[PDB]
Amino acid sequence: FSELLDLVGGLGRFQVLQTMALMVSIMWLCTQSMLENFSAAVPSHRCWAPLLDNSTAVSTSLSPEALLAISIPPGPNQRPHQCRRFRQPQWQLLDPNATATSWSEADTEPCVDGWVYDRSIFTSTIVAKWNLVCDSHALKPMAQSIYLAGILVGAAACGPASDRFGRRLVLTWSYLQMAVMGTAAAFAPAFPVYCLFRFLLAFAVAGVMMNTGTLLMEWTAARARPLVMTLNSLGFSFGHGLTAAVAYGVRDWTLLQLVVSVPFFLCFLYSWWLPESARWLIIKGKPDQALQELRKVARINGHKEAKNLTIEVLMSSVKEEVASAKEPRSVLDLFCVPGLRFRTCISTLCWFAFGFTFFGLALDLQALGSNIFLLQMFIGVVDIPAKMGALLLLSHLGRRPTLAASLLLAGLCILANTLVPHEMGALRSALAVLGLGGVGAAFTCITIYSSELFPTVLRMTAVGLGQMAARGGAILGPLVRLLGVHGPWLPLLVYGTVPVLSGLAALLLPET
Ligand SMILES: O=c1[nH]c(=O)c2[nH]c(=O)[nH]c2[nH]1
Repeated sequence: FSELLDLVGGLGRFQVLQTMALMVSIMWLCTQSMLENFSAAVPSHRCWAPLLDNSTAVSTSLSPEALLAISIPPGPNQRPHQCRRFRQPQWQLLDPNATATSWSEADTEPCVDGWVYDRSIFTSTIVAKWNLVCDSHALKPMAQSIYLAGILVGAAACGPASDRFGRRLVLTWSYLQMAVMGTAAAFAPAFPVYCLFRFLLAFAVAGVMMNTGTLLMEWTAARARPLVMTLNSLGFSFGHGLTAAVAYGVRDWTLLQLVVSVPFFLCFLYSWWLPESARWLIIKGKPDQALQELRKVARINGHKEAKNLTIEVLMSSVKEEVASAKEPRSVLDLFCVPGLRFRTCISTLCWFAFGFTFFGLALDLQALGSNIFLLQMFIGVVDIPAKMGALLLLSHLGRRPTLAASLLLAGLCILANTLVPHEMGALRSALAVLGLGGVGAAFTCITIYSSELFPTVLRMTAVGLGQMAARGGAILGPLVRLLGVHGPWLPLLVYGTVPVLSGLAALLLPET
């Protein structure tokens, strides 16, 4: 096919504009995923109580700090209890001499009158709106898990739709669906509907993710394909900083979710403008339109060959592939052929390690550091140079030497969080971010690597399987964090255990 791109211009204006346009959409799409750190942030909270919150209460010289000890028992974390209150005011507890036995456990009651939340950092969050705390606390990681399962099912549905209707035609409606479903999620009346809308949003997120990359590859000459895919990957790195900026600017979740969703109505329009994938139209029985798309791109690049491209030349120049790639085949065919079976096994373990380790740690930054906005931004700041170095190593050594080394180093950095002492907070945050950056370098490496390992028709299906495995690990992520009832030691050890072994296994994969 590349002989035709050589007539159309393999790296001209059109590829520049296409890369820019898709990079922007990928940035906003990344904000859509990372938003959970800010839309669903858990403000500190306590039970409503008369002496603290009754506006009709008789005034006294007692400070709020004293009334709080009079009204809320001490929690096991040595802070005011977040799920209990005193049945009757403990005036006796005002003195410092009071024993722990002064108030009986039977004097405590749950938040009968509801919770009160800290408004200082965020004006509103879903946790504050639907009381996803105490007995309901599990619902937040359930929301994240449902979002990731939505991505998984969307990856399952994208491939067939992409091949049946075209790359750009699926991408366009994925943009529209993201816009509409995010706008609706911003206004959901109750938690079940919010989860429903987030799920239907992730369903389209998956299609955008896959189609943008596939359509970048299918229009770019091979000599610069890795560079373009690296830029498409850096879209997410910049999306991290964009998320930090918007979350700093918009402290209300109902407004933040709307703001990060509206841009996709604009992305819709430019998705309409773009051309459908020429190779797809050529192989899928529509050269008559592939010629029109080709000469559209030629006009944009300014080539004279618009006078040369003709249907007979088009049919002649792709004879080999048109004569052989006539068969659609099921997903399980990736596992039926002996060679593709092993390629898929190793690539799937690599994708699983990426998705597991990254999405386990990237969505709970409130535990990793004292400033969630800055810590969110630092993920992009560290991911940029990691992915550029990944590109350089992938070019000057190869795909195989880069993948294994990146995963091993990221695994080591992840594990180090369990060996540095708890009190050295800054170093722990630094190492966590470094591990995330190494996993990002492995993400870029494998994205390029596994797109080469599979044939023309099934490339999209192979990448979809990669997405599904990575999001299986991602779904296990929040549940691995629900395992945190035994303390943070277990989740971090779990996250660190996988990537090192996945890297050691990666070395068996053939170079491409
Ligand atoms: O390197 C990545 N960083 C991300 O923040 C992100 N988000 C996502 O869905 N895929 C990726 N990949």
